[PDB]
Amino acid sequence: YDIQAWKKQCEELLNLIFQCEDSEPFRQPVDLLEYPDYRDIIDTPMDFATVRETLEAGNYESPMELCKDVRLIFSNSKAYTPSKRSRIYSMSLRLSAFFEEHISSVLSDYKSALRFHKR
Ligand SMILES: Cc1ccc(C(=O)N2CCN(C(=O)NCC(F)(F)F)CC2)o1
Repeated sequence: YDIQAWKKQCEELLNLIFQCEDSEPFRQPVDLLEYPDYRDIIDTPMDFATVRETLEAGNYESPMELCKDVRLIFSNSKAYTPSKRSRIYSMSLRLSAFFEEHISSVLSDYKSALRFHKR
């Protein structure tokens, strides 16, 4: 019933994500010299360094907000990919599975803790 615990739980999950080779393409912004069409296709860039910085700044109120930005990383990769069998998109799908597997308890515990707080 700790309604602050999500933040360190998210910090540790981001640490795991940064250790994971599959996160390489998603740790920083897209160079438009390398992908000149990227911002034609993608209105709202997002990367794991921006998510970590937002968390560390104290600019997420809940793990739901963090989860929305992480999911945007993945939806951006799905929108940008030229193919469902693109290397970087395939990395996104494995990393998304890993993230969803690990964030589910963080969201459950937060929402339970907040229901207890308001009981
Ligand atoms: C070919 C394909 C399919 C899907 C994606 C994709 O999701 N992108 C574009 C490449 N990208 C970076 O260029 N990331 C920056 C750095 F420094 F890590 F390279 C990550 C986002 O790209």
